[PDB]
Amino acid sequence: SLGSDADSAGSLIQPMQIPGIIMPGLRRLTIRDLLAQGRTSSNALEYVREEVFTNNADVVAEKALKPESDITFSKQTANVKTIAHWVQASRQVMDDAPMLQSYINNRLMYGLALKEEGQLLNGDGTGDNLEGLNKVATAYDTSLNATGDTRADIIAHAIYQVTESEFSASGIVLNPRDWHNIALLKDNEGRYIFGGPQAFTSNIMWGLPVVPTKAQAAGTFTVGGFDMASQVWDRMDATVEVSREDRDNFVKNMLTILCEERLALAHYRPTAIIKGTFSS
Amino acid sequence: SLGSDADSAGSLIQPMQIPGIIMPGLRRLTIRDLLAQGRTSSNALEYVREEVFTNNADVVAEKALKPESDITFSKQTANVKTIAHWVQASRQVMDDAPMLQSYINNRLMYGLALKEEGQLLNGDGTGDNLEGLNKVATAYDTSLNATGDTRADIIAHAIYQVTESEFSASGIVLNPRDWHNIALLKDNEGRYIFGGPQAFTSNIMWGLPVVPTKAQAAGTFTVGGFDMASQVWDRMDATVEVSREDRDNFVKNMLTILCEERLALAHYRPTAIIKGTFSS
Amino acid sequence: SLGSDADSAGSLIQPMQIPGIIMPGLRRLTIRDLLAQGRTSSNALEYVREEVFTNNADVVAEKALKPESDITFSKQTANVKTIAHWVQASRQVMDDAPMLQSYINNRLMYGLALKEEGQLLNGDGTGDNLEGLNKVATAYDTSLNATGDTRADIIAHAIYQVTESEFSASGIVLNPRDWHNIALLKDNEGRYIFGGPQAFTSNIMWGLPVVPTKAQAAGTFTVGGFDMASQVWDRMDATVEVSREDRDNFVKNMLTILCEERLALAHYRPTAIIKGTFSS
Amino acid sequence: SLGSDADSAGSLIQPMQIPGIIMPGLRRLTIRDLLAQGRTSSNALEYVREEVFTNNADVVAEKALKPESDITFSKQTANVKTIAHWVQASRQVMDDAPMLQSYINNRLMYGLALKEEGQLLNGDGTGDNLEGLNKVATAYDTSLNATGDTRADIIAHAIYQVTESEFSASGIVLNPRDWHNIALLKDNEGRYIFGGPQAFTSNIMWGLPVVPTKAQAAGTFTVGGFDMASQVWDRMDATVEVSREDRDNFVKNMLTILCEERLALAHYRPTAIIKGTFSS
Amino acid sequence: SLGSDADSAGSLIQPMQIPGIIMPGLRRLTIRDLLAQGRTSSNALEYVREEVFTNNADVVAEKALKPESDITFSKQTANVKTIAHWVQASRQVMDDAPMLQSYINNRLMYGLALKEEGQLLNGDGTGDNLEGLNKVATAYDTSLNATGDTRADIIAHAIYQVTESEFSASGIVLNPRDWHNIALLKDNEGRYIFGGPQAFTSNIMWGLPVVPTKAQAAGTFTVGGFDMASQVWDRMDATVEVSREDRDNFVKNMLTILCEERLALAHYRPTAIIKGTFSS
Amino acid sequence: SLGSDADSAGSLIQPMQIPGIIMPGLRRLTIRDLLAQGRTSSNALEYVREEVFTNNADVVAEKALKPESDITFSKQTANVKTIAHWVQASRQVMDDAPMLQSYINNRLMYGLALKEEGQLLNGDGTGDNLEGLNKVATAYDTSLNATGDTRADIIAHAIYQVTESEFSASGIVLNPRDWHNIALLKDNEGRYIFGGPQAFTSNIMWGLPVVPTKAQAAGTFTVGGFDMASQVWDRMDATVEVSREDRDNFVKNMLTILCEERLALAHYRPTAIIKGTFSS
Amino acid sequence: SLGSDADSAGSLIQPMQIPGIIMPGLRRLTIRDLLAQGRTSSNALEYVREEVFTNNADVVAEKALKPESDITFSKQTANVKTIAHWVQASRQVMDDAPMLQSYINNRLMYGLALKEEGQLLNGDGTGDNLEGLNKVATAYDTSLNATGDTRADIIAHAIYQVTESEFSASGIVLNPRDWHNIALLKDNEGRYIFGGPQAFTSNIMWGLPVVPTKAQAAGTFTVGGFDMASQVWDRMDATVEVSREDRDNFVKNMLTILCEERLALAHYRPTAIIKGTFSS
Repeated sequence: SLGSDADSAGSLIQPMQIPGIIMPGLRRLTIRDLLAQGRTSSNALEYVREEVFTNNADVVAEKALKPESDITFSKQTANVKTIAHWVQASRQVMDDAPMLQSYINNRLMYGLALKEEGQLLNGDGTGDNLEGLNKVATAYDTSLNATGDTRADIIAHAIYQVTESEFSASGIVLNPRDWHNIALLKDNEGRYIFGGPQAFTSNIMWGLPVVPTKAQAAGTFTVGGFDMASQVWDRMDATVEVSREDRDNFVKNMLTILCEERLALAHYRPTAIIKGTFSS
Repeated sequence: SLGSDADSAGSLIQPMQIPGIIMPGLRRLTIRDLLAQGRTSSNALEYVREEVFTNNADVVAEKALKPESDITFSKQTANVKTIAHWVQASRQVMDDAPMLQSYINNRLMYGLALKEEGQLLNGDGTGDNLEGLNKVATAYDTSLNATGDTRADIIAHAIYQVTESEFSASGIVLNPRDWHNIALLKDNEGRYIFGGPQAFTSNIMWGLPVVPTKAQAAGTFTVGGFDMASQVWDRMDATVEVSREDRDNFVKNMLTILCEERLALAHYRPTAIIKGTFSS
Repeated sequence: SLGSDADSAGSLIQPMQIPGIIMPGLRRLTIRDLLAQGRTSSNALEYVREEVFTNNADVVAEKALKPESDITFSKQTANVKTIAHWVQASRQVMDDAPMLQSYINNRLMYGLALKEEGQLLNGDGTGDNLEGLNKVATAYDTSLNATGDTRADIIAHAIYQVTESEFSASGIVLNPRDWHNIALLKDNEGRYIFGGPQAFTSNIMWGLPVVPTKAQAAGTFTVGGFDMASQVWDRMDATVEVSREDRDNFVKNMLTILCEERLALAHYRPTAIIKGTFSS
Repeated sequence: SLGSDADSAGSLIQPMQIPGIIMPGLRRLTIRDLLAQGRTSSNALEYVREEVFTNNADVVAEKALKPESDITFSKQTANVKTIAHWVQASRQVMDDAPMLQSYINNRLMYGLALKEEGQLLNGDGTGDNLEGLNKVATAYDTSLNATGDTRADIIAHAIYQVTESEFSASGIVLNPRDWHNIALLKDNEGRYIFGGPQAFTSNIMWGLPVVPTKAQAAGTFTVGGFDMASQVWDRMDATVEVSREDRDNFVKNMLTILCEERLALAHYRPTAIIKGTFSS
Repeated sequence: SLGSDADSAGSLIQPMQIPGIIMPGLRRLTIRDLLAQGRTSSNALEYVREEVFTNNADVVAEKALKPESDITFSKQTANVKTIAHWVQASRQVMDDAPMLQSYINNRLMYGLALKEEGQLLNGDGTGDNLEGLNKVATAYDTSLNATGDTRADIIAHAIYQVTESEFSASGIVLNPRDWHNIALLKDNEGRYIFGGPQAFTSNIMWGLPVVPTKAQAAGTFTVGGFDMASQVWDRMDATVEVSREDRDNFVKNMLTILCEERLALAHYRPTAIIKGTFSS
Repeated sequence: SLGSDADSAGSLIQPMQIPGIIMPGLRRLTIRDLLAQGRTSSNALEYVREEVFTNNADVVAEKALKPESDITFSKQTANVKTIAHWVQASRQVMDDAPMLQSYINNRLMYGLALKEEGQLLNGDGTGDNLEGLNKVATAYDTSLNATGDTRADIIAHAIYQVTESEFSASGIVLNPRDWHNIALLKDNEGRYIFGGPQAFTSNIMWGLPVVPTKAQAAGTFTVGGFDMASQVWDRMDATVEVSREDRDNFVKNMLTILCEERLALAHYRPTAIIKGTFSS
Repeated sequence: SLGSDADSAGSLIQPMQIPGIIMPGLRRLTIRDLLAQGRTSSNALEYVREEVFTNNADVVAEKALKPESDITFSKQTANVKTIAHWVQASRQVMDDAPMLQSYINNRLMYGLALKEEGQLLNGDGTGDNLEGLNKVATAYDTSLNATGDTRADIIAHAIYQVTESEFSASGIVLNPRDWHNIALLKDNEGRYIFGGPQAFTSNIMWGLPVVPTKAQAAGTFTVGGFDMASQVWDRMDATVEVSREDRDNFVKNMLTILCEERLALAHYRPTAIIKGTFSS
């Protein structure tokens, strides 16, 4: 028996080396992928919506006057904004460690997109910040909560609230921590509602997929029909430029690495998104 | 590694653009699909039912006069009512925002059908309105409720009360919220009667399908043999027409978009439908 | 987006009309199907049972006198009865509504077969009534019950009592409502013995099929080896004839629709049928 | 949509009547099929067993007289017996009811076969009777029972006792009642050890088939390696004959119907069968 | 229906008779099939083991002395022993009972193989006895037990101890009685860990198969990597010979039947086998 | 019956021979295959990482001073060490037992790789030892534990702590014993969290695979995204050489078998690995 | 003169032998001969009796309303019984005397016919007995007797009493002794009431036939309209059969000669039959 074991022949086999050094854990991006995408070449977008189906169809006697029914504009603007950050590094460093620039690029790129998510989800609405899902969204109906509901019951309640818009939800966006505490949810007997110790249940709650992003604030939840409520409009892709003469660089032996991007977040159907807060 | 991060290869990929400037949640229609569907070309339907088999068969003494039995009857008329509504729009608005028209169409269409459901289920009966399932239905028998029954037990009792009329139940029409509370029903141990935390149980209770529409008033439940109890008779399919000369219009630079439909709801066997209320 | 809803092109689509108008809940017939069936051309049946094959076969010595045997014991009589009813209808009504006849038939045919079930199960022996399963039945053995048996436990004991006859139980004839309150039977911990809340357990208890007929009195249960214990003898198949001359019909423009049949229920092995009462 | 209801065409369908009048519950014969079967044509069988391989092989000192061994032994005789019974019936009854003839056959037949089971299992062993599994069997070992064993725990111990013989058990012969009460065994949680409410567990305990026969006295159990511990020897298959002239008969307008069979039950290894009592 | 049970035509059918009288339960041989087998034509076997690959490879400073390694050690001898027994029967018996010949063979064969298994497992090591698994085996490590371990927990600890020899375990050899007590192991709630009343769990514990042989002393357990720790060396396959002239045989009309076999049991890696005692 | 006992047909069956004279359980290697591999040809590796992206981007008022950000950096070194051992065997042994050499090689190889794993995981990081996963790793956050968490809960928390780095966990490295004691984890009812007695649960906890290596000291647990947090750099594949003239061999008829290897363990992202202790 | 008396050719003629004994046997009518006779292939008879025919036919003036009439029954059952007896005779005797069997046949039949008459008249109507003429009869009307009138006068009165049934009297059934006396009845002077010895007829009184049977209890008399009011139904004509193997016959050289007959008797009008007692 001549095997690939250590104490056999394994020694004759050389592990394949993977070029270069790798970097901390890279957060997996999401929010963006939940939305509809498309690009533009303008500084802003304009779409138009109707500003109620009154269905009185009913039973009518003979010779009688039948019922009258009815059906029910405003222009909405969505602006493009700019996201970016830059790094200043010495001319020395940069020349002495070649691959350093290559790295700083990949890093600013990511870092940018990271903060990009930030806006798309928790977009303040103040000054320039984008109007993000969580702001636009119609507030959760505290009314639905009932004496003795699990956090899961709420997400459920929320999935419903979306129905009052007349569209179905497409996903649940909880904070990774909250998601965990929900999965390890137990019954009065001490059994796991989602999964006996063997393995964590999948990322599916109430028929919908679950997106656990750190982007989502701890203790805050978002449910909606993303793929049909908002759309991200890219004006300018993420890019990186470098300047030797920026400000007082030439005279300080300094470089400036810049990374920017231009977006626009549109919100067609707000009624299709809901922001809530576990109250415990 | 060649990744999708911005600082890597992400750039090579174009986000997909979602047309439009931000439609609300579109409610899923039902009820109508539970009923038998026919089609007519009259302004009313007439059918005949026995008001009645009076079976007096019994035992008879010798030399005695035997019992007289009888079979019937009454004629029932089902009128064809008309449901519709219209919208008026500026000649200008319509010209300046092209897609606005096709949008208004799809909305009146839906709106119509939405109020249509409204009749079919909770059809008032007043003058011109239709008479709907919930009105025609026979009341739930409070006597079947037993000390300590789960809401589930009730719907069960209900499915039975349909049997007392001698017909098979077809489905259960609960309110989305009520349905939820029923699913998360537990046993004295803490276990889920319908489905452990892994996934919500399917929409099937006591062997019958479960239709959860917001149409069904919160706290109210309807069980019956729909596919055989009532029937919907279509006279004229829902349609959309547009007039630029309608009265004022021409001289006011206005358009009128109209949407109408012609139905008739017939209720053959009311004993086959049941409406009740959970006592909370 | 050119869709199928109202707002779009739905209007162009014509719902298919189901010709005809829809009848109340039709009960599912049984019992009769649990019994052996046969023909006859008499007004009563006479059968013989051992209390007779007198089988004296045995062991015989050499030159010895062999044993004598015989074949026939009790003689039992089962009379043939007559079930029927008629409906008198107008000649005009019958010609003005083509399918009214076809309907009246399936309606009498049914009603007849319905009271037929009635006899077969809860017979009587009184004059013209048939002697049915529940009358012939052997009393349930109260000695089998034990401190703390559930209803189920009883039907179980019952399925056993049928063994003493040395025949296999065939099915369990409970009352629809009892079956229900049996399935929802829980344990000391509160979870459902038959089906949890997922879905109703099938109609199968202790390995045998369960027959729930409203015919079976509430609170009464019948277990037995039906396919072996009794047999239904048909003298005249349920039929329907019509007379335009009956009485003063010819001269009043009336029709008489008659529906009758001639049965006879024989009970060979009563030890094979058990009747009992749930003491709540 | 016309079907087999009483409302549609299920009227044109007349049930098929099963020829002739009925038969009580016919029990399932079993004990026999557990045993080894074979035919003969003799007064009795003789077989030889060791009382005896006397193996004295052992350790031997140097230059000493080695051990003497032997192979045999005793001759065991197993006699053939005769089982039968007859029934006499009047020439009239027989001529008046044509099928009474064939019925008395099927009954004497079954009846014979029934008492056959009787011997095979609980055979007295006295006088002319047969020695049955239960008589020959080695008694259960009370010492195996432990504080708080279930009835199941016992049959388990029983299956082991069969190992002390050095052969594998073949099946478990319990009383229908005892079986039932075992199958419904629960845990301190209220769960069903053999099968949750959905279906009765199959007739298999501790890896062996289970035969529930009324033949087995209530409260008594039999576990053994039937398939090769005992063997049934058939000399004459069950037969039915009829005499018109037996003694009186001709002159008394009588018939004699006889049914006999010839067996022989051999018990090769008794240490292979166990008979015990659930003491509670 | 014309069936082949008792009451119907069953009688026309004659069971087939198996000629001759029959055997006690036959234990199922096992321990042999666990070890590696091989042929030989010697008086004994010799093998060499390290007490050794002394590998000192290491890290070495510059211009420093490399480390010296070596390969080997001890010589181990395994002797070939002889197992057998004979039986003598009369010439007459043997000629008068045909099948006695073959029967006696199969018995001596099995018998031999039985005591063979005996050596393999509990081989004394004394004088002529073989040296078996349980003797060589390294003692269980009492330090692995922990307050409140089930018997199962121990066998687990056991399987691990095998790993401290850097080898995988092959199976678990328990006593049929102990195996039983382990399967019926319960939790603090009263539920069965492997069991659950429906049926006994399979013969698999902690990922390894379980061999339940009576050969294993009650209360003693053996876990190891058999297929790689010891080997059985067959010098002479079990054989049966017969002699008519053996000593004063010819002159006594006697026969002598002999059965012998030649084995050798080698134990390569003892650290791969473990023997323990449940202490309670 | 024709069985395979001794005295039947067992004789026709030839036992399979295990070639050779008596290998112990061969341990399964792992730790290595979890890391990224690549080869080098130097005595050390140098890589550079950010010590820190201090991102201060924020919202800025009109005509107000903007925020200054920075990016770091540190040069990290990783030396390559040497692992090896040797064995010394007699010229005679080696010549008299041909296959001995082959065996010794496969053994040194294995033994080497065994200790190799030892470094990769628990690498002291001290003198000449490698810096192992466990030394580099960031300590488990004791603050995540909550009143009444099971060991399982902890690894769960741990799997989370990896997220704070922004990378996904790759697997869980527990000690074989600890893994066991986790699987047999019970709830407050005594039920098995991972798997009822039927069968052991798969080696998957919280969605991640589980690696049970004896290398991991009992009581210690490691979780991280190995596949890209560290990388193994091979300088010299494990090899085996032989010298006849080493030291004073030639003059002692001795041989020296040497087995060495050259490694280097690089640790890019420590924040992606976590070490902790169960405090029971 | 060739004549047919002894002395001439009378010898040429052989008397015809009456085949069968009814040998003794009086020449008289039988209670049978008086009744109506029929045949049936059944176990019993189901006839109907009239219990009212209101005939208002009359003369009618023209232009005048004519008279209305009306017609109005009871169901009766009459079982078939069996009369028989047998004789055991020597096979030798039966072969040696040929004429002997011929006699025994006729004689056994004659004897049967006597007891037949017995049942037909004094038939108990009880268990196996027939329902005879006397059991049904309406009692004689004492109110018809006149001051001092002969036994004759009474029978005459009875003949009248019949009339009130609407049937004519058919015959008289007296006891032999009684009839003998009634015949020799004289007046106060000596003239015979009947007819002098001149032209004496036979069994004919009051123009009716007379059956003188020892069956008719002394002092009792039966008069009715036999030829129509009641009739005998034969199921099996008197028959003789012989058995050579009857029970222990074959082995004793014996023959068994059986003679049976089976009939039934129905009475359509009791009021047409009258029984009374001579008060003297």
